Amino acid sequence: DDEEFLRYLWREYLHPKEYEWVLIAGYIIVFVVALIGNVLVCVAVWKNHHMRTVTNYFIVNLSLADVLVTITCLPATLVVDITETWFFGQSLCKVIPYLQTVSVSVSVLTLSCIALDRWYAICHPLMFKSTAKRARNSIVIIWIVSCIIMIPQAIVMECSTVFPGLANKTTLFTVCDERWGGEIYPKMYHICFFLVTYMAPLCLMVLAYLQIFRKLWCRQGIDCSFWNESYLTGSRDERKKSLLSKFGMDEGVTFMFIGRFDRGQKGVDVLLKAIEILSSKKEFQEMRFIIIGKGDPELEGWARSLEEKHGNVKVITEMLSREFVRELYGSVDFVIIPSYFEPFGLVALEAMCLGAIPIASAVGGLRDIITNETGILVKAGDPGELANAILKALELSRSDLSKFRENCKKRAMSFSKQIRARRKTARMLMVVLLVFAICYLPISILNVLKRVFGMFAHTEDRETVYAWFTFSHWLVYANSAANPIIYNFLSGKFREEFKAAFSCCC
Ligand SMILES: CCN(Cc1cccnc1)C(=O)CN(c1ccc(OC)nc1)S(=O)(=O)c1ccccc1C
Repeated sequence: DDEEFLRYLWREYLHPKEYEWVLIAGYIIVFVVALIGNVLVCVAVWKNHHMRTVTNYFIVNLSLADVLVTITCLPATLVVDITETWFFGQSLCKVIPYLQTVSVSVSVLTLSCIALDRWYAICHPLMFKSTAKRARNSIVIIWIVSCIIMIPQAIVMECSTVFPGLANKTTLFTVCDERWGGEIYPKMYHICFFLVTYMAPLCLMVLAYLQIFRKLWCRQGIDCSFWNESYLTGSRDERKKSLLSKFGMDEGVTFMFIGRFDRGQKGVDVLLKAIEILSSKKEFQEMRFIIIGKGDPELEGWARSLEEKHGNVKVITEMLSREFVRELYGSVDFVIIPSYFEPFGLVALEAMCLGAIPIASAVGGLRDIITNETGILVKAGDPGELANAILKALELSRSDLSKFRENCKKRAMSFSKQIRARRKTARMLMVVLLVFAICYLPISILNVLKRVFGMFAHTEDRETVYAWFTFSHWLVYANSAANPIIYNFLSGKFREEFKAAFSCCC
């Protein structure tokens, strides 16, 4: 009667759309999934101390922004897309678009700081001393910048009431939309809006992740299935004696260098000078040197001269197969890596996997790999320091070295594990970036085409354009539901925490 009469009146007022059933269904699904998932992300990182990383701090910030828009903006957007009218008054006409755009800005700047942190950690040779307070300062900056830059958005939003009807106005409708005082202002503002919220951060993040991919996959990594001691037969003593026998050398503490002969990069000049220095001491007779490489013909001549002079020095300018090099690593006592510059100690990791104790310059990746219990670090470029470290290694070799070789093997495996873990994380972040870029493409392009280029002004098919806009709105909100699913599929820690959450209630 009376209650049915009022429902009837709004039905006569509001004209329904044929696709609103799937829109409502999709919004309800995205609402529940985004809410539950992002809440679980937050509680997973907050209640479990193993989740405390800078990346996960940024991920929590992203989930918070997403929860904000899911609770305060998604219902309003659904209602407006269904009814094409603003029922919530003037203040909410300001506030809700402000919250929405602020959350977009927070999201894109959070992804940007994620990309930047990974780039500094991976592509930059240095590392930040601060991790947690760095993330906190970044997050506060992100929110402050986001809230400030979207102030114009809130300023231009206005309620406007339109009175349809020929002569006497019996009905009206209020819309919430941007109010501009000219044709140039919306074009300029929405060009800037597209640049700041979508295009420029996307380009920067794509460049950063290209550099990160190139570093993590093409410039790093060691084939652990090949560089493995399981392929070696017999004990290390037997292999060393067989090696020295085949090389026409007496038994002794065996040092190996492998690399290009150059001046200022791989450091064979430092090694040859250190060998000349050691040649005057009696300990030199207890030592054997295997110098493998090619390059500078003057350094090749110097090395051959040392070989012709000393029976405990052998130089190999021939190209050796990887199986032979693996035999070398698994039988020599020490590998000498006197690089001036060494961004990735690949030789060091390959040698340590096979139990060879590295003696390396403290430069770059060698510093990252080698510790005081897994090798000997020397000042780069100093032949006297290198000779002293070689004498130190001889004195060490007078006793059992097996614990040092085991520490080298464990450290190399652990480093390879870190490399793989960083690869998995970078991959998850790249998927997140790709899904963000897809989810926000339609609305970004449609906003430019409407505001900057003025399309859809006099369109014959306005129903199609309105469907495209409602779809782009929903796709934006579905991004918030998609992120936790991504974390569950591409992160074993998030997956375990989600399983624990869903099991504590079942
Ligand atoms: C200028 C902002 N914009 C363009 C845009 C480009 C890229 C990312 N988000 C929005 C709009 O289309 C408008 N904005 C919007 C609309 C729907 C929606 O669904 C996710 N998200 C944002 S809005 O200004 O916040 C707005 C305006 C009027 C009523 C409600 C809302 C939320």
